[PDB]
Amino acid sequence: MVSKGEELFTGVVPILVELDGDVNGHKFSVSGEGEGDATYGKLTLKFICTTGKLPVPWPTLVTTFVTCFARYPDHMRQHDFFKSAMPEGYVQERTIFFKDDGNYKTRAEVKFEGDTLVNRIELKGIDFKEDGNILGHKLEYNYNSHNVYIMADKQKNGIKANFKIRHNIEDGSVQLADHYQQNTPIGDGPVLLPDNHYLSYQSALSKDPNEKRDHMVLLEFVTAAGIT
Repeated sequence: MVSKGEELFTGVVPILVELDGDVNGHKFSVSGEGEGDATYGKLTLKFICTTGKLPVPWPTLVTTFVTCFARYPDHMRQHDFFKSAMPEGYVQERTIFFKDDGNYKTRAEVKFEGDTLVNRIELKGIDFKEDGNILGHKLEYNYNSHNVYIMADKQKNGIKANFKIRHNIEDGSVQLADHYQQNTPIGDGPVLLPDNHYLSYQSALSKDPNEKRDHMVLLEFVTAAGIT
C-alpha cells in the first residue's frame, strides 16, 4: 500500500519558496521556484532576491531553502516523517549558530497549496560581525556534501536533528554553521515517527547566465540511509 503522503510525491511536483529575512536589521525577501522528484531524491530550484543585493552569502541559506523530496529506499519507508505529514504539512524550525559570529533563527511551514509544494520561511539573524565571514561575503560559492542524523522527538510528535555545515573559505579554513532543528506536524493526523537514521545530502550551486538579478540556482539530492 502507498500512503496518502507517499502518493503526493510519486511524480514531479512544482515547488514555491518564499523567504522574508532580517539579518542585523538588513531586511530582504527571496522567492524561489522549481521542481522536486522524490523518486530520485532530486530538487532543482532558482532563487531570486526580489529586494536588491542579498546581504548574506547565498550558501548560508541553502539549508533553509523541503525534505519531503528525500528518497527513502523501500526498506526505509516507515521512517519518512516528512511525507507522512502531507498534505497538511509540517513546521520546520532551526537555530543556526555561525561559529565566532551571529546566528539565524528560522521558522518555515512546508505544505501543499493545490498541486504546489510551498516552503514559506521567516528568518531573523542577530549578532553578526560586520566584517566577519557572513556580512563580509567571505564564503566560497560552493557547497559540501553532508550527512544529517534524524531522531524522533516523541514529545513534540515530530523529529529533530543537529548537524554541522562547513562553508569553505578561500584561505582553506571553513566557517562552521551549527544547525539545531525541530519539525512538528501542522495537522493533528497520524505521522510516522522514525527510528534514528541518516539523510545524505549533496548540493551544487550555480548561476543562470542570463539572469541579471542577484540569484542562486540549487541542484540538491537527498537520500535516506538506515542503521541496520
